[PDB]
Formats: sequence, C-alpha cells, structure tokens
Amino acid sequence: LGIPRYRPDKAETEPQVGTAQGLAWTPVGGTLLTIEVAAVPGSGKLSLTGQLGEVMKESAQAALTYLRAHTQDYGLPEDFYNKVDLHVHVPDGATPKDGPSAGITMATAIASALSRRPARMDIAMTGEVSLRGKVMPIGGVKEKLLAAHQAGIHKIVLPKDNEAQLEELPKEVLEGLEIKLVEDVGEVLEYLLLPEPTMPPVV
Amino acid sequence: LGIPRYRPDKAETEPQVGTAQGLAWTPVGGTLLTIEVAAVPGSGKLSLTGQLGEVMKESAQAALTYLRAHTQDYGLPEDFYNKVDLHVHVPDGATPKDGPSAGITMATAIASALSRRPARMDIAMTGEVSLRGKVMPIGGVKEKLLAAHQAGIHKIVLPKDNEAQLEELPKEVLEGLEIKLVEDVGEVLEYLLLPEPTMPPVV
Ligand SMILES: *[B]([O])([O])[C]([C]C1=[C][C]=[C][C]=[C]1)[N]C(=O)[C]([C]C1=[C][C]=[C][C]=[C]1)[N]C(=O)C1=[C]N=[C][C]=N1
Ligand SMILES: *[B]([O])([O])[C]([C]C1=[C][C]=[C][C]=[C]1)[N]C(=O)[C]([C]C1=[C][C]=[C][C]=[C]1)[N]C(=O)C1=[C]N=[C][C]=N1
Repeated sequence: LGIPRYRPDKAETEPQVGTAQGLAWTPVGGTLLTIEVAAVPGSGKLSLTGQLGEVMKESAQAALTYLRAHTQDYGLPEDFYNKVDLHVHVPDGATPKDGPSAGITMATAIASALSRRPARMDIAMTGEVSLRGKVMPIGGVKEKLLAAHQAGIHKIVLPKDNEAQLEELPKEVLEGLEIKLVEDVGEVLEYLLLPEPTMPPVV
Repeated sequence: LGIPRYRPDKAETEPQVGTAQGLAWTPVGGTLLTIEVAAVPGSGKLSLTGQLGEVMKESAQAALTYLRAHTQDYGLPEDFYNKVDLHVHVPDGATPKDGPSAGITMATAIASALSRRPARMDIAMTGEVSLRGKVMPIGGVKEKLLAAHQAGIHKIVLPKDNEAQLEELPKEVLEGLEIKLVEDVGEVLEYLLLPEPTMPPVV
C-alpha cells in the first residue's frame, strides 16, 4: 500500500494543567478534540481562536461567567476578571468547529488554568452548561462514545438526561466504559481537577 | 528570448534580528518566504500585514500567547504586553497568503525581535504550533524541501510526525539536506537563536 497516511488518535496519559479532553461529532464518525487554555497577566480579555463558530464562543462566555460568580468555591484568584487575559485555543487550525456540547470541557479547562491545578486527561467529557451551572442534554451520544472507546478512554462524564440514549450502544463498548452521570458542573469540577496545585499562580 | 520574466528565489546568509526563513506550497511548486517582525515602543498591539488570511492571523496570536507565558526562559522583557507594539509583515504585499503551517517561523521571528538575538537565516523551517508548545504536523513536505534544496539551504527543521514523508524525496536531495526533527518549540528556539544580543533593548 505504501506510506501510512493517517494517524490514529490516542488518549493522553498524564494530567496537564490547562487542558481538557472533549468529544466531537463529524460526518465520518466521532473524534477527540482537545481544548487548551492559557492564562497570562493582562487586563481582562478573552481571545477565542481555532476557527470557532458563534455558539461555541457563547458557551465559553457562559462558562466564564459561572466561574466569575463562584470565585471562592474552587480556589480561583480573587480578581481575575481585571488582571488576567485568557486565551482559548482548540487545535487544529484550518478546520472549522461549532456547537455547544463543549460547555463543561471549556469550564474544566478554564478553571484548571486559573487555579494551577491539573486536569485528569483520561476522562472524556461532553455536555452543555448554563449560567446557573446546570448541565443540559446533548446530541450524538452514540458516535462520541464509540470513538472514545476506539481510542482507549475508559471513563466518561455525561449529562444525566442522556441515559435514555445509553441503550443504543453496542454491548461491547458499553461494557468497556464507566459512565458518570452528572447534572451540575460542580460535580464535574470536583471529579476532574486534581486536589493539589503545582504551578505558581498567575498574579 | 529577451528580458527574463521570473526572478528566482535567493537565500540570505547573515544572521538577522527579527527575521526567519519559511517555506510555502503553491500548486506550481514550493517557495521560500520570509517573516519580518518589528518591535517598537508602544502600548501592546499586534498589526499583521501582507494580505494574511484568518488561520495565519490566529497562528500569530497562538505563538505570541505561548511567548507571553514563558517570558524568562528566553530572556524576553517581563512586560512587553503593555509596552511594545509588534508588527508582523510577510512580503510581498500584493499576494494573498493563508494556512497555519508557519507557526514555528513566527515564533522564532517574534522571539528574535523581542529578545534582540539574531536568528540564523540558513535554516528553513516549518510547522504548526499550539498554545502549550506542542508542534503539530503539516502537509506538502516534498515540494517545500525540494524548493529549499535548489535555493541553497541545506538545513531543515521539521515536525517529528512528518518523519514518515521523507521517503518521497529523491536520494540525492535527502543526502544533501540535514533534517532536524522536533516536538517542542523550545528545541527550535535553542537551535535557531544565537546567544548574545546585538541591539539595545526596546523598553
Ligand atoms: B456538540 O454540540 O455535539 C459538539 C460541539 C463541539 C465539539 C468539540 C469541540 C467543540 C465543540 N458538536 C460537534 O461535534 C460539532 C458538529 C455539530 C455542531 C453543532 C450541532 C451538531 C453538530 N463538531 C464539529 O463541528 C467538528 C467536527 N469535526 C472536527 C471539528 N469540529
Ligand atoms: B502552510 O499553511 O502550508 C503555508 C504557510 C505560509 C508559508 C509561507 C508564507 C506564508 C505562509 N501556506 C501555504 O503553503 C499556502 C498554501 C496552503 C494554504 C492552506 C493550507 C495548505 C497550504 N500558500 C501560500 O500562502 C502562498 C504560497 N505562495 C505564494 C503566496 N502564498
């Protein structure tokens, strides 16, 4: 056949600070999308790069407002709204992405970047977040969970209103996975972030 | 035949502050391109001229956010987000350019311009950058390495994941070149930037 012309996507292992593992629906199956966030000193801004649509940008702003409202439940700095520039980048560039099922993935990445606590990278997430912190049901559960099982991820966070859709999965992938059902984003942040900080916090 | 129609590409020799050599792909063939960055006193702005597309404009901001995050690894001034203005120019002005494959070139040019250390100009380079330093593979490798050989450049910097496309090259070209394979951009910045700045610092 010749030179191998595709690279199979594969799970990461160690916990990263500022990074979270999301799941995406494409018309040729599901894929793993990785969301990464940096928090540098600045004046309070929000760059959103990676060819993102408008629904995804609005979901990132909703996640940031939820974290601005609860700045001492998670150990965030006291005034990051005024001293810290945030940059959300979803690689790769030159591939357009859209949709809101990425709300809790961006919430996890942003809260990991602001308070220097790593995020576990062997748990794939999906779900839509609101401004009170409610996790709302999403679409395309079957393809996303299939492609997460193909790539060696064995733990999922998923909205609680999607357990009706866990009957159309194949039995082989449903025995492989450990589904956690949530209905509130504080459970997600308590389960994903490692308890102890590593980096120096950005002033 | 008369007056020559097409001026050929030429490689520079001397190290220069603020420039870096990049490769590009056209459907006719490869091309050399040069990135230029100026860092003058100002208030923190980012002009991007030369008919750049959106993906290339986002590559520039991802590279700059990376460098704002690691500001004492490379001897950058500790507050350049407030005090300098950057301007990235890609000659020539009339031809539209697009795509994210030139992130490693822009990161080298920006770090050279900010840290006052000249970058080596006998090394062509290419590669997509992400927000935490990981290089991402690119496409169209043989046209670019072919065009860099017949312009007189015998050192390439290439992503690690593009090692598999090096068997498309002819044998004499591959014996001519000296490929260096990278994963992080710290490796690229150590290989390209000379020590010991040769300009007074912008402050
Ligand atoms: B979610 O709404 O089901 C999800 C949003 C998402 C995924 C990953 C990263 C950021 C956001 N949507 C998708 O999977 C979308 C397609 C879509 C969007 C809205 C409604 C229905 C379907 N995925 C993409 O657009 C995509 C696909 N492949 C690569 C990159 N992006
Ligand atoms: B990269 O995306 O492959 C590369 C980035 C680049 C290189 C050199 C100078 C500026 C930018 N771009 C290209 O190779 C593109 C073609 C392309 C675009 C999108 C995806 C893949 C490839 N070509 C140009 O920008 C170009 C080439 N020659 C003259 C003018 N522009």
